[PDB]
Amino acid sequence: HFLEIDKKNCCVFRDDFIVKVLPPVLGLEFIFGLLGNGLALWIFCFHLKSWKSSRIFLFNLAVADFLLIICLPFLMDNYVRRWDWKFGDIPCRLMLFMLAMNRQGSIIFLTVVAVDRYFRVVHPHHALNKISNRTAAIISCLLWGITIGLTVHLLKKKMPIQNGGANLCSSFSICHTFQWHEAMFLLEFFLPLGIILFCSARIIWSLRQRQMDRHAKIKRAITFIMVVAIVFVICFLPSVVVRIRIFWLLHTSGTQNCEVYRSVDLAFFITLSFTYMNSMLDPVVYYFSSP
Ligand SMILES: O=C(O)c1cccnc1
Repeated sequence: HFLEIDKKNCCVFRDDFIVKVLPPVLGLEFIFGLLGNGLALWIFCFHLKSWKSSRIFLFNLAVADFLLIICLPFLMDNYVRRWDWKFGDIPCRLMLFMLAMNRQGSIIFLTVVAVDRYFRVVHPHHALNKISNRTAAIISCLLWGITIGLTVHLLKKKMPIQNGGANLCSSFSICHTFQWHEAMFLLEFFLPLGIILFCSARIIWSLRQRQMDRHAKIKRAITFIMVVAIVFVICFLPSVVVRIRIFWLLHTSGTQNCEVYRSVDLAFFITLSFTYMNSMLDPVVYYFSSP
């Protein structure tokens, strides 16, 4: 029906067919992501005898994805029990913060490795290519500071919203208002998408015009740059387009009738799982590749 949130008249339902498809999806995600991220972190922690900036950034990406998919199982249980998150108040804040901060970190580090590749390919002699490991550590800590600085507001709020008989633990909710959460999601998709697309296009154009693509290994690198672009789009475009659609019908129509939302809600959360695929799809493209 129509619920109520302070200063925000919201309406989010508990429709079925969300506990039969989403829990198995999240189970597969957690299994594969935990396995891949553990087998990736094993090399970095123990049997990697070198480092440098690019491996620093890949290690940070793996750390972010690892924390994300260890955060997954509680969210999986929350989906299983049909929005009945019966853990408390601190667990809600922690899980929402973990999910959002780790997604921001994954996206920011994807963008930064794309920019690193763009500098390494189009401007090989730029001073940013020759960057010290301490400088890389400072830059990565600064990036983590930027990531956290936009997300601590999920710790101040009372996340476990009690309504009717249920305890909602969802940061993504639809309300007749604009908050920094939705806007941050919008830029989270758009601006890194623009940077990644520009970097990939410039890399491809410079490599092809240099006519060095004839090498049997450059072709694999090009196809994996393309692959990383397409997987980024595949995991991030659906949820964002559903958010744009719900913004459109919220602006045009409003919240007078709450029954024009059901569909645009349900698939939304399903699309919301697509980005978690990135966590379980990053190891195959980023680390396990490039022999
Ligand atoms: O941040 C997320 O991905 C999220 C937020 C609320 C509910 N489910 C997932």
